[PDB]
Amino acid sequence: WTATSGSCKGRCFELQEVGPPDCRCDNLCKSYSSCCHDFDELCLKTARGWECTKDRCGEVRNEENACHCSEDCLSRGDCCTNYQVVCKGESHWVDDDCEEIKVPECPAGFVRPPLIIFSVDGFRASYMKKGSKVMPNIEKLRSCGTHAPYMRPVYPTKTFPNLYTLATGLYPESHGIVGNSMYDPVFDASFHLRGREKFNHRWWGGQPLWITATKQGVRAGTFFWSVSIPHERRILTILQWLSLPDNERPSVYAFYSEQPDFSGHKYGPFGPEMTNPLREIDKTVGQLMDGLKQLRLHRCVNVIFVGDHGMEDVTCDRTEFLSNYLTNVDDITLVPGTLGRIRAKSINNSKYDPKTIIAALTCKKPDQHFKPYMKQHLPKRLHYANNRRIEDIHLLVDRRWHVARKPLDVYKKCFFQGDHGFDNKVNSMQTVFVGYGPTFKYRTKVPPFENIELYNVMCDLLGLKPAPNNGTHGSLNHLLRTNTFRPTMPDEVSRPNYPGIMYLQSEFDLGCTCDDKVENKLEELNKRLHTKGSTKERHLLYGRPAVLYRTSYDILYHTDFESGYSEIFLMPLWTSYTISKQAEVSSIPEHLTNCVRPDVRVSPGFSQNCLAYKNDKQMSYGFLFPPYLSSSPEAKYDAFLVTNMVPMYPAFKRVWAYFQRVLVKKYASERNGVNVISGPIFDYNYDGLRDTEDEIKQYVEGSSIPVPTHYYSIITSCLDFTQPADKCDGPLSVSSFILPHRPDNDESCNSSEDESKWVEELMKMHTARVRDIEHLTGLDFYRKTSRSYSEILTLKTYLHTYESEIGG
Ligand SMILES: *[C@@H]1O[C@H](CO)[C@@H](O[C@@H]2O[C@H](CO)[C@@H](O[C@@H]3O[C@H](CO[C@H]4O[C@H](CO)[C@@H](O)[C@H](O[C@H]5O[C@H](CO)[C@@H](O)[C@H](O)[C@@H]5O[C@H]5O[C@H](CO)[C@@H](O)[C@H](O)[C@@H]5O)[C@@H]4O)[C@@H](O)[C@H](O[C@H]4O[C@H](CO)[C@@H](O)[C@H](O)[C@@H]4O[C@H]4O[C@H](CO)[C@@H](O)[C@H](O)[C@@H]4O)[C@@H]3O)[C@H](O)[C@H]2NC(C)=O)[C@H](O)[C@H]1NC(C)=O
Ligand SMILES: O=C(OCc1ccc(OC(F)(F)F)cc1)N1C[C@@H]2CN(C(=O)c3ccc4[nH]nnc4c3)C[C@H]2C1
Ligand SMILES: [Ca+2]
Ligand SMILES: [Ca+2]
Ligand SMILES: [Cl-]
Ligand SMILES: [Cl-]
Ligand SMILES: [Cl-]
Ligand SMILES: [Cl-]
Ligand code: NA
Ligand SMILES: [Zn+2]
Repeated sequence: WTATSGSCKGRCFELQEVGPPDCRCDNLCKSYSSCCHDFDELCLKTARGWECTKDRCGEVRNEENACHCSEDCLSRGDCCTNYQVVCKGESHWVDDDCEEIKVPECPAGFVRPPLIIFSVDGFRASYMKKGSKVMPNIEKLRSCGTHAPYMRPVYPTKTFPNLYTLATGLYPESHGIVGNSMYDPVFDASFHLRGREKFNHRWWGGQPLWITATKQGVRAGTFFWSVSIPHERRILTILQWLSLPDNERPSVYAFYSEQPDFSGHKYGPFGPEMTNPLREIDKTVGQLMDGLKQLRLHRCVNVIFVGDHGMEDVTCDRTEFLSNYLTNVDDITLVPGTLGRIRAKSINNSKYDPKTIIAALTCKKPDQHFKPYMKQHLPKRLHYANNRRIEDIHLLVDRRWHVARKPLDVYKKCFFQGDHGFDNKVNSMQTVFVGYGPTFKYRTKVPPFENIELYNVMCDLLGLKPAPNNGTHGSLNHLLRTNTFRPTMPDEVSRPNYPGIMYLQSEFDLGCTCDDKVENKLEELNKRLHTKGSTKERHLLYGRPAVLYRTSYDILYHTDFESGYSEIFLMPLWTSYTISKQAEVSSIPEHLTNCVRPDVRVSPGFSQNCLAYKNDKQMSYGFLFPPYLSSSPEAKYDAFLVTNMVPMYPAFKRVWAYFQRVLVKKYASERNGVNVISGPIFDYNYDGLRDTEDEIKQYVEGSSIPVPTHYYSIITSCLDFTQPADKCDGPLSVSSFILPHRPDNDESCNSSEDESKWVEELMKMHTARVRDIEHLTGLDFYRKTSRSYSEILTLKTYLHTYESEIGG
């Protein structure tokens, strides 16, 4: 209950929220039904519209006007945005040439360039090119400022998860907003779009920019705008705030447009009805820049024009129903649409079983338009698992489709022609980023980047220290003229041992055999050199990875590869090797098929054993450096050392063998040599972070050999591929993956076919950033290159997406 008897008289859009129940006059009062009786009358004036006309010039101030064209309006800070154009013969901002903004040109008493975030809902990246004829103001921001061809949103590509990721720098799994609709089983509470539950603070985790700014003494305008406040009034309110006295005036502001998303849902992303909403957005940008120009702020403010996600063509006919798959359809709750999330309808149902729900949903129809996953098996690049609000069973829905529980849900709850929410690597879900202002670069294009990185830069723009977040601070320094953040590489925590030969063959009792007893300081001085690091510069191109946690490990050198071998996990953390364009693929000789060899540098006590693998009927083993790529028959024996072996399910060995035997050489051919770093990942609590030894849930039977949940590889070459990967003088090019180590290939519906028809598609789906691997392994890569550290941070956040080029 609000006592709405006070007045908004001189308090319209006041910046401090007054507490219940004195009545409110802010942009949130509508939402709370708490506005004073006279809010509409005083604060939402509309009389005469939004533009000055010639006859209004010099007019006597009438306070009933929505905005003013009288003489004192500039200093009251409430002229119509077109005032100086119509009444003082100025030009519109968009008609002015652009002129580099080398330094902030701010009125006296500004302590820093203000930041205005202009966010547009559903603005698909390709609208920048496709609607460019109708968006002159936006086009000028983009061509004169700093722009990316697109900005990658987070998954799911829904509105609240992405705006709040923009505000926090966090994955939805960490900030808590994991969908537009949620159930938190600890609170036993549901979050919905329609309602009041959603303002409750416990939903909203992390620290959004307005809080970061406030705690560090920088004032913020309101980030939230009520749907019914027109855009023109939002712009006028921001401009009026920008006229407040120094001590009251915020330094950071946000504007939010419901368009073009709102029309895109009804008409599809390129519906003919979409031109008008894009024109209208542009006219709004124009009104903002004209207003800044009248305030002498158009070369002072940094403006970010940013979207939350794109829009895809989706219609009612393209809906999959779970009632076509499950016999038990009424025992589940589905969160439906462009993603699916499934849990039991009642926790009292002891007959509920996820494994049979998943099996019933797996590769059941030839053309099935969704794929089920337990959340821990989703591609690690989605970072969508570590939150009790995310249901264990997830459905990744194909672009252009929906999932629903039953047909009745769709026709008794087409309505719509656009939607979003799909996998955040999908081209239609990509959105926009333009930065313009003194602090951004002039006429500069930057490569695509992810929206989790912006928070850090918004902090940089405002002189704020960012709260702990998922951006990689420094990876976007190339967008900025000044205020760059110059990080130092993290310090290596554990230093390696460099073991020499210390054990005899007969000290090992590993149950391993190898056909290797047929074997001149010619090729004997030579093999000692190799074991001491002599080819190390060929195979370790960017320095050894640093270990950022406390552990005990050994560096092992070989002719064809180098590894960091963990005495704690009994297998390498990393194995590094270079394959030139000219390298040749060989087969394992018949006599060597089952050969495993003890490594006389590493104690039996810190070695795996073949017995454990014999006894474990589920688990087999693979090798990290592949025997097929050995440089010579003699070198091949090194690839069978017990210290290069790793546990692998037979089903996964099909995937790994095709990668090692076919794809590595294929990449070396295409990229002019590659350097590969591969290793194991252990993430049994699915938090995207390396597991300690006591988190490991599965061991090779009867042994202490931990089973990885994933295997990674990072494949680096020269960005200028006329130079070979081992002699590259400039920027690097990388692609990486984090493959899940699963005992079946159920994820791949074509898996009974030859690996040539399905393994590469699987790998593409599990593409990753090098930074993702760093979190998961506690390693830091690329420590010794000839590149700037910021450029290396950018390379580590790179995601190879495999989508075709954005456009047509
Ligand atoms: C992306 O970036 C983010 C941000 O940097 C990374 O997330 C951080 O990861 C850290 C490691 O997981 C984690 O640190 C922990 O902090 C605990 C205190 O946490 C509270 O305080 C902070 C600070 O204000 C706050 O941010 C937290 O907010 C979380 O929880 C609230 C309420 O649920 C949410 O509103 C909010 O959205 C956020 O949720 C997310 O994080 C939590 C984990 O905290 C998840 O459970 C959620 O699903 C969601 O993902 C908190 O309010 C601190 O208590 C922890 O210390 C324990 O563990 C260590 C183990 O060594 C030990 O030393 C301690 O003694 C303690 O152990 C005891 O508790 C154990 C577990 O209960 C118990 O088993 C033991 O026996 C012990 O008794 C820990 O240090 C940090 O909170 C999050 N921060 C955020 C914002 O998410 C994220 O990792 C990055 N992602 C990637 C891939 O890089
Ligand atoms: O006023 C707002 O914006 C604050 C802001 C700005 C920049 C921000 O970014 C940053 F912090 F970085 F500046 C953060 C918050 N908002 C955002 C909210 C969206 N919404 C929906 O009902 C909704 C909308 C579109 C959908 N499509 N499909 N389902 C949908 C559901 C209410 C709106 C009010
Ligand atoms: Ca076995
Ligand atoms: Ca983990
Ligand atoms: Cl959702
Ligand atoms: Cl299989
Ligand atoms: Cl550990
Ligand atoms: Cl596109
Ligand atoms: Na399969
Ligand atoms: Zn939408």
